[PDB]
Amino acid sequence: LLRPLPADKQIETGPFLEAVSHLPPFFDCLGSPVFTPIKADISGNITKIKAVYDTNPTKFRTLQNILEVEKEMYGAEWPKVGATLALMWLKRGLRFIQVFLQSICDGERDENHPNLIRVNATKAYEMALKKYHGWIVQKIFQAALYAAPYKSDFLKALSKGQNVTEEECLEKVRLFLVNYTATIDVIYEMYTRMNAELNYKV
Repeated sequence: LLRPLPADKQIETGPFLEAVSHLPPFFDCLGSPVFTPIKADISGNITKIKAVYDTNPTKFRTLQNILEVEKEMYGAEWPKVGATLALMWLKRGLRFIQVFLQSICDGERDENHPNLIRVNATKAYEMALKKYHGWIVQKIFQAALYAAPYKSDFLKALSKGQNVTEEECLEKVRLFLVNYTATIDVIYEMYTRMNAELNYKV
């Protein structure tokens, strides 16, 4: 579980990185090397932010501090720089996971293929990432789509710490999603507020 959102909405950088660093392992249980480009990217961005944070944990105590400090540091180059840029991309990967898990938890599915998760992944992709990807990168994500595991296999990979029903697994995901969604929401709101959001395509 992520930390509760402080009432002032200031996300502590350390505990944030700690929490999100638990996410990339879940990719390794999707049953294909076709997810390693996606995992490497999310892990890559967590590593970049931690790197900046570790240089001055006090100065970078909160995510907002990162943006404020780097803006001061890099001037006109900001926000296309440093941990700000890493977190701009990270939040999109985190949002993908959020939408994807929420979609599954909400019972959204293709009635023709109730044991696939392609509709959930496509939805998450369209909502979180697609607008920032050119066709080269989109092909990489479509490959991940057709390699996506069966829903039953995925939910076993989330649980199967053993003796947990699929409904109980979904209950635990629903709980995780509460603070996770709020955190991601606040990060997006901050990027917009601070004019840190860039819309270039990769």
